[PDB]
Amino acid sequence: APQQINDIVHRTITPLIEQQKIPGMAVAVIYQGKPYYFTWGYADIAKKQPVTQQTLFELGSVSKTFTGVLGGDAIARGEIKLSDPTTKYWPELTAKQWNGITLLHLATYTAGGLPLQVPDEVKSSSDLLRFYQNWQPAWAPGTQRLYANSSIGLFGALAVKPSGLSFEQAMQTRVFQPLKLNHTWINVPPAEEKNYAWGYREGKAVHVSPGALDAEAYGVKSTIEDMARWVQSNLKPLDINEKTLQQGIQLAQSRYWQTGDMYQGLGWEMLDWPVNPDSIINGSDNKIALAARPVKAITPPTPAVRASWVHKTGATGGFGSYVAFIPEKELGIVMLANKNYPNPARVDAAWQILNALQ
Ligand SMILES: O=C(O)c1sccc1S(=O)(=O)NC1CC1
Ligand SMILES: O=C(O)c1sccc1S(=O)(=O)NC1CC1
Ligand SMILES: O=C(O)c1sccc1S(=O)(=O)NC1CC1
Ligand SMILES: O=C(O)c1sccc1S(=O)(=O)NC1CC1
Ligand SMILES: O=C(O)c1sccc1S(=O)(=O)NC1CC1
Repeated sequence: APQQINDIVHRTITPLIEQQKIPGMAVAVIYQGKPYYFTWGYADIAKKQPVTQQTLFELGSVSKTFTGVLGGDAIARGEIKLSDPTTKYWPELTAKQWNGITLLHLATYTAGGLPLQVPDEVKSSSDLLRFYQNWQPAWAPGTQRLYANSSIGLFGALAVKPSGLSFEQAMQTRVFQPLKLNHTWINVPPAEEKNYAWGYREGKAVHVSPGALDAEAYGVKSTIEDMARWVQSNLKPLDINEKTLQQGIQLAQSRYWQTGDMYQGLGWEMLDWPVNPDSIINGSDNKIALAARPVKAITPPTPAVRASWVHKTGATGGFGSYVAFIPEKELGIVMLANKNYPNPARVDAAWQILNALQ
């Protein structure tokens, strides 16, 4: 590998792993469009299994980037429109507070205060209906952003309804398969169990628990190789042969709302490049990332901007992941760890690496 990449990655990640007591980690750097891979530590401490380029990690909320792109693909197919009222796809949703809440609002967390999680009590389809029918918004639609699995999770479920496919079938056949992400899963199959890392939370081995809208909001597992390929595909969508998927990638990086220096895409979030590193690092802290923030509508949305820092953090109980890229520089990074360690540490390391290579 190029020594500059070797050196910047090792000198950044080694101390991170030590300081954060991360059991296992995989990193990919995409540099002038080519991936370079690095691994450390253990996928399974008890069984002494090392992290490899084939190890599966829980992506947590990085999954939202796949949901956003799948939704974009459905727009490009003419199956849905972001301007469609939510009720068009869920006619049983008759409660008056849904008037004016569109698929755009669901996808971008701007519906007016849908909650961070779907309640664990929701264990059926009728339960889910009751939950959304009874939810009372704090704010008018399109006025404030509040990061929420119940928001983008419902968007994902509704976006695939016209296709007739389950969310998992749609994702597999329309996103994973065309991009040759052959080791990326919503449900880990028995064939891949030997590669599925344990997550570690307070030293205990854990995997993500089932929940309503899990697939749509936080449910994807993938390897460092497939995630490198996901980054390549989002860096350079015009190289994708399937037209609707190329278009879906473009739509997911369009800029729909602004708060501070950040622009909200579908799943992806973006800042102008060059970025103030303090903006992305401090901004990634959940104390900020999960706050209720007033948004400026971008009317109409700005198509995907090349000179952007495009990124997404994600976690589950036992895993912590980060992906960032800069289309203008053909540069990107994926960091997958089997411990949920603080977001700002991820973004600081990612910026130190990409800044050195830019
Ligand atoms: O992370 C921790 O708190 C702890 S505490 C005990 C084990 C672990 S761990 O195995 O998950 N961490 C890795 C460095 C050894
Ligand atoms: O610009 C606006 O009108 C609005 S209105 C609500 C948010 C914003 S903003 O965050 O993009 N601008 C803030 C930093 C000054
Ligand atoms: O990108 C957008 O937001 C939009 S929204 C309408 C068209 C476009 S685009 O043509 O510039 N690029 C992708 C959709 C086909
Ligand atoms: O993924 C994330 O970063 C975030 S940030 C806020 C919620 C979530 S999540 O619910 O999907 N995962 C939780 C266990 C850490
Ligand atoms: O199981 C996990 O790791 C995840 S990942 C996202 C939520 C959960 S959960 O089931 O604990 N729900 C709690 C965080 C609010």
